[PDB]
Amino acid sequence: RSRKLILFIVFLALLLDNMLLTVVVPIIPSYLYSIKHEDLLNENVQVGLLFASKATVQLITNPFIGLLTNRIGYPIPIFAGFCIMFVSTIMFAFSSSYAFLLIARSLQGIGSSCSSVAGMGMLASVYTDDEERGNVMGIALGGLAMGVLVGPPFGSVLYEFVGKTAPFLVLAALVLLDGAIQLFVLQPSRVQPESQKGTPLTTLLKDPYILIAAGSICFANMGIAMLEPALPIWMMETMCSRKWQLGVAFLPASISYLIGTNIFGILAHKMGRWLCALLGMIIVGVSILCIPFAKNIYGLIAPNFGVGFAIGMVDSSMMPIMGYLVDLRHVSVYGSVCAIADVAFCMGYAIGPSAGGAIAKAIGFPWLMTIIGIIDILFAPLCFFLRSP
Ligand SMILES: COC(=O)[C@H]1[C@H]2C[C@@H]3c4[nH]c5cc(OC)ccc5c4CCN3C[C@H]2C[C@@H](OC(=O)c2cc(OC)c(OC)c(OC)c2)[C@@H]1OC
Repeated sequence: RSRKLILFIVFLALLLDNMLLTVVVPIIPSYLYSIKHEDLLNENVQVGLLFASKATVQLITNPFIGLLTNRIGYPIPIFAGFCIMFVSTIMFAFSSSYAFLLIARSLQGIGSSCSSVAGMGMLASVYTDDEERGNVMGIALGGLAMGVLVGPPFGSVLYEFVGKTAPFLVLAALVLLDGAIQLFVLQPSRVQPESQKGTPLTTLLKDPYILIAAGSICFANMGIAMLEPALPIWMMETMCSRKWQLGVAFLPASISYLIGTNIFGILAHKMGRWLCALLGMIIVGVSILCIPFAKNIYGLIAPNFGVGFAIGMVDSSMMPIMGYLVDLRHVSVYGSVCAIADVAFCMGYAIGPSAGGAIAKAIGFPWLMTIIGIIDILFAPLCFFLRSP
């Protein structure tokens, strides 16, 4: 009856959430191109809306699930989001209709948000010690980040080796194992009238100082959000990739993310968070500019590594400064940093792929990548105001 067990269930829950969020990336455009082979960019823009559907649904849903966890209890909605995730797995596996894909992703968003809120809530509640709670949240988020490293090569290899249905089924089997673990971990379900601070996050979002860092993360991951759906079609077109290099194309970004965060989480505190974020944004800009420069799959290993490393740079700079500013000049509560980070990520993935597809409909991929480079460069100086809050 170890608490580390519940840590394991929540860890694998959000890890599986990201893994399923990510393995869907290099396969759906293949579906759409294959179906349409037997309105050329309408499929691309509807892919962009498909990717943005989860972000929009989660953004709308998060207050509702927060209130629901406040009112009815902690154990019920995690299992509800579990069942939702299982339905999403089955719809990705067996269903092949585009509208079915939109419904599956939109449904998936609710369960993903519900897990990402309520599991963190239990992880904080059971872990009474504040420092212990903080470091366990850190390791849970580290697994959350490592899930998107696991995802893409797994999905691409199982897409090419077996077919269109095998890897979603493997993810579904992982879902069932997770649910068995969750059910066996906790036999009873309690109402859990946990007490929480009444100060909301709308005041935190209203502050420009937090908003600058939130926007920094927003565009920093809007780069990768816009990078997600365009690359597969960009490799089917004028690139003649052999239908499997998608996973090995996205892998360097993830591995660079993990190595950069792991090697700068101890250094950004020493050297300075504001200039660290400044350099991170500059590196995002230059790598994003250089992604069009590559003309072969071998070439893309460098700029993807750069953008992943720089996104890790920005995250390592900006994750602790949220809590620092919140403790300095706002309500001293835990979990609001996670809430503001989540709303920033949802914002970015809401307008990332949608605007990416909208631009790609009439403007080519090179100008898209360059222009988001200009937004990155232009946003870089605004981080200087964060040096002395
Ligand atoms: C898409 O999936 C995501 O959206 C997550 C990742 C996004 C993003 C990403 N996508 C990729 C897709 C690729 O091929 C398609 C290749 C590389 C990447 C990378 C590298 C960079 N990155 C990692 C991922 C980062 C995740 O978020 C957090 O790890 C996080 C961390 C925190 O502290 C560290 C938080 O605060 C305590 C927090 O609040 C909830 C969230 C993020 O949200 C869940």
